[PDB]
Amino acid sequence: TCPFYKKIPGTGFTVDAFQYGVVEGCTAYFLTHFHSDHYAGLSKHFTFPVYCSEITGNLLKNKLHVQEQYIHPLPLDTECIVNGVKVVLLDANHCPGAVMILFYLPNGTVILHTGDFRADPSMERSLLADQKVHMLYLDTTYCSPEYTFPSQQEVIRFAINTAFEAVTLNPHALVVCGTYSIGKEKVFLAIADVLGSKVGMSQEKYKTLQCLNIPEINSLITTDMCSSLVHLLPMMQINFKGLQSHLKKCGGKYNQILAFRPTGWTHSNKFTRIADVIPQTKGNISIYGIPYSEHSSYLEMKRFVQWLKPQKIIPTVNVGTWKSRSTMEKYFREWKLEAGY
Ligand code: NI
Repeated sequence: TCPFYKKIPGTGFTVDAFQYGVVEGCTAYFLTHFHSDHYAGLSKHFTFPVYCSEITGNLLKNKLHVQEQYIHPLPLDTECIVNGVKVVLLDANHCPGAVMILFYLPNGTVILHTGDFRADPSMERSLLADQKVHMLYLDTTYCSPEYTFPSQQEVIRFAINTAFEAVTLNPHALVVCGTYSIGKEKVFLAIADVLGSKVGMSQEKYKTLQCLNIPEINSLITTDMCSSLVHLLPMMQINFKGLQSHLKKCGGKYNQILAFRPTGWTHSNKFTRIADVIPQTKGNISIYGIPYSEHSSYLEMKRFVQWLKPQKIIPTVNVGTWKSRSTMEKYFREWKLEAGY
């Protein structure tokens, strides 16, 4: 059964609610983004209306085979009427195709559902500038002050410089990047661009990238691994055993691997600056863990919320323990007393 924080009161709508069978009263199922925890349940047998972005719609059709007749893509930044209710989709600064949803309820209440997001000051100049929000359904993944990490631009600077230095010292080094979902594509695209290479990958991953409306993509990626000196591998293979096994397959073309594992936050963030990051090394294999986040830091979250001044906040992450719920409620009250709303 569908939990309360996935229902939108006063509408026939749900958000990210496909794992509960037929939800009673639901006339339109919104999908914020193509990540498995959120789409859990969709398939070719789905026969209700799905509302989403263009990019999410391309993925539903090609990767999950949802039939065309049930996919409803909406443009961003545009007032749309759905089943008699005005809605707007906004860029969530999460993975490709990810949105926030603004719902203008028939009774005058305005609701913002963030989906998954990485808050940014640019959101203060979207269509959110114009008006009041009564309820915020918030991505609270990192709602505690210990969760710190650098900007995505600093992380990409570190990865480009690390890869360009290594391959210039040794033209016979291969670079490998881990992946397990959409998102974080800048890591492997920026590294391949500095090395003058296409990115090599499986047919399955190529198919997924072909759904993402990335400009000039045909110039950036390929399934011909032999032509490429940046390879993508499943995240599970990014370890000394998996990488040894991969280097054997490359026909003596390479004598060294440099690998990247994009993670979210890890506790080495509590001590080590991005500059000072060092790899794990065995022989001719080195592995860097880099903290490339597609969720708000504590500080980015707090800024957003203090600017928006919502009347009520409903967390959508970390909701399963009393201690997590209590901790998040305390910070919401500080933020409100500090800013005066
Ligand atoms: Ni996500």
